[PDB]
Amino acid sequence: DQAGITGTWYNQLGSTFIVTAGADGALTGTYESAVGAGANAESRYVLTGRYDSAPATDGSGTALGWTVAWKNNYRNAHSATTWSGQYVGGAEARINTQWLLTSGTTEANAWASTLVGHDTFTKVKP
Amino acid sequence: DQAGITGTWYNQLGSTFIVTAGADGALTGTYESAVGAGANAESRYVLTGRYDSAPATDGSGTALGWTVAWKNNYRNAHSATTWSGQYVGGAEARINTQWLLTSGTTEANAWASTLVGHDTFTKVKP
Amino acid sequence: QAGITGTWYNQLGSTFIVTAGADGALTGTYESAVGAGAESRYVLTGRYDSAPATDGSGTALGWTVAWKNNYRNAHSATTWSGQYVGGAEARINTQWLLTSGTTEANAWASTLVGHDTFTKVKP
Amino acid sequence: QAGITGTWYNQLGSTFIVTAGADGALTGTYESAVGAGAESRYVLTGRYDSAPATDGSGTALGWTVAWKNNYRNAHSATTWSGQYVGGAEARINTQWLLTSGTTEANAWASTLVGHDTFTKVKP
Repeated sequence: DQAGITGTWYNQLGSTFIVTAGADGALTGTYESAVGAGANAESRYVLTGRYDSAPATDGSGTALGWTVAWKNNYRNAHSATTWSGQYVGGAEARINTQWLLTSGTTEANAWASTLVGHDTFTKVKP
Repeated sequence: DQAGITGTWYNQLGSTFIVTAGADGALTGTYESAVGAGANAESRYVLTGRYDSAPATDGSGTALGWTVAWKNNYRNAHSATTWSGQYVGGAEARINTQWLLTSGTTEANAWASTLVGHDTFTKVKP
Repeated sequence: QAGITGTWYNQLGSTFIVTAGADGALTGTYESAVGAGAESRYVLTGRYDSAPATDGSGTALGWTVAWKNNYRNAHSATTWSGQYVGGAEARINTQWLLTSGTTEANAWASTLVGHDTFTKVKP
Repeated sequence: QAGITGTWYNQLGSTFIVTAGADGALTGTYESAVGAGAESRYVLTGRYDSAPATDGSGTALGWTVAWKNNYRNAHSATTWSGQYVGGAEARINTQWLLTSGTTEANAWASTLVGHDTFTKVKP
């Protein structure tokens, strides 16, 4: 699935996920959020993650995850999102994810530090 | 916080989180889970993530996240966990996280693909 | 309340039959299309915001099912938290937590998380 | 049921007053120590497994609060999903989803997630 995961993906918000899958299980690329703090290189951030480079052959998806820390040369949202999900190959390839967005907070506000949601990615430029 | 995040951390399950924080916001290291599939290099896995390299100075934590794909040279659990959280410095430094563990599944079992939980890390070998 | 009350189906074909009370109560039954196994129906109770914002905001709500009835017991409970969005096709968009009773040693793995979207359109 | 019924406090100093019914109902009131703002108390309803495993497993349960009372409205709802663990110090360990009513454009950011542990020990 190295070839299948590698490429340019869009989620239902119109965010752009540009990723390279390495033979070793590495995910490297850039994430551009259509939404969030400060809503173009201004909106583009480094991501890293991992994927299962030897998935099951029973038609199971390929487990994968990645992180973005919302700091770049222009902007710092003092937060980080992780996406945890699976790649499903085939004619209309998709990545289905759930995510956790954690903000840096004081101890007093730590209860409210984390948003949760779900993003589905496809290769169709929306 | 590069120096503060860098090191060997243990969570409440006795898992071992060995991480290097890079000046650029990179997290690199190894994760050894005390629990899970197959429960020592057998139990040790590659992680990568990101952290906010320029946090707020208002006593806020430092947002960070990382991914493990549960494949190594010995074992493949066809799953991936992401931890999303914040580093809190001081005399008893801690990383507070929530996590998403996604398994590769068939489309029919995808509803049950993802576990959620919370891990707190400190530098105290338990 | 008129909007929320009724028969809803999610993307799995599960059936959510709810009555919204005037003062914020949700009551009814949930039949899951998936998971462990009248005998497939479970009691639900919940709460909703009976006075939502009037700025086109959704209506916040949530409910619980414990997966025990007189025939089956999955020793687990699901809570759905989400919002009702009125319109052409009314929708309830939810995230959910499914916690199983576990030993302390297995409690790290006690809780599944997902997301369900409900519409009144029969599968 | 005897174990679950009573006054619980979480790590934030929030107060959870619950009655466990014989047939799986949770009813009561929740006062949050944190967040938007009798006037600080909110209705809760939920469900619990009234016939848990006897293998030292916890008891699965869940409940909802919609953050509306006669004095305040935060246009939001929290659901807690978790398990009751009996013993020397009984504990309810939970994860929670807090969904706010939003516009469709802000619905990506509608839902906070966290974890609360409750004991009967007064803060």
